[PDB]
Amino acid sequence: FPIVQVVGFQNSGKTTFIERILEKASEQGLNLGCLKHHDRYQAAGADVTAVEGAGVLQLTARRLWDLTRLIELYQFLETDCLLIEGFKKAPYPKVVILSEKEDLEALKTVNTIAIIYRKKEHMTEHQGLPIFHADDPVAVDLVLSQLK
Amino acid sequence: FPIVQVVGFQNSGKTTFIERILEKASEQGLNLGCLKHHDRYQAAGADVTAVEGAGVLQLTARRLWDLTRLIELYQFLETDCLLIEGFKKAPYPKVVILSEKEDLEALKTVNTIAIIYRKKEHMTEHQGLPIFHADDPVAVDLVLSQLK
Repeated sequence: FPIVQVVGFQNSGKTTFIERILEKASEQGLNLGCLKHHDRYQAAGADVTAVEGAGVLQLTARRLWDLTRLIELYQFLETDCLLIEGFKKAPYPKVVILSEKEDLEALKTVNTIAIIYRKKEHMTEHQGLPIFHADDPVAVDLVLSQLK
Repeated sequence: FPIVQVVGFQNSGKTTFIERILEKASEQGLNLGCLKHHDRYQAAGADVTAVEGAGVLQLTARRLWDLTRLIELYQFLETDCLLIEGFKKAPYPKVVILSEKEDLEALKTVNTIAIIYRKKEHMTEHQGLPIFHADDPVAVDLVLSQLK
């Protein structure tokens, strides 16, 4: 169940990056979920509430939640794969967006498969992975290839 | 996996009825779901998208959906039971809210366990089930007893 993550400080360009990937996955019939780490019936005390109509479900669910369980949820709704925007602490392969060379320090994490540096004044060769500009299409294509 | 439904025309008082039931289920530690029959990542083409944070998941999922499958979803998120507002065509026990005696005709369905008539000028003895006023607490308590 392939998983790629996108991690980065606020305002790095994560949503735009993710949008490009998702647009390109539709066109390829790739079946790909998306997960972002961040009222009456809900207010009267229900934990799990939803609306469904014309093939679209809108669900709010108070648990219990950690990443493993969110992934099982995605398996259960029968997606092929999963793009996650955040949970840097997770062990899944991940693309790191840097707004500045010194972002990489505080973004402490494993399984980093690429870096996107937003400024090209300071994209120092970093050992052991490839480096793109933010707008390079190869970087979106690198993500899809890992998603299959 | 106990299930009760609430069915009725628009403006019968269904939400209010449901609210009373849900409020009373919180106080009893009853673990009860709620289901009502009726954007960037979603727009770029993803079918299954979500946000999670501080133990609350907000999920939008384009399928495929019918009632059986929505129920399995509820089993999977580990609720004890389920209140549904609508799907009159389903076979689950159901409470019918009438705004007028002639509502019952067009509300064609099975497994009706109670009727709430909103007007008391015309609540004719109807064979084979009990009859309440809209504000009667026994009617909310009747639903909870079937939910367990």
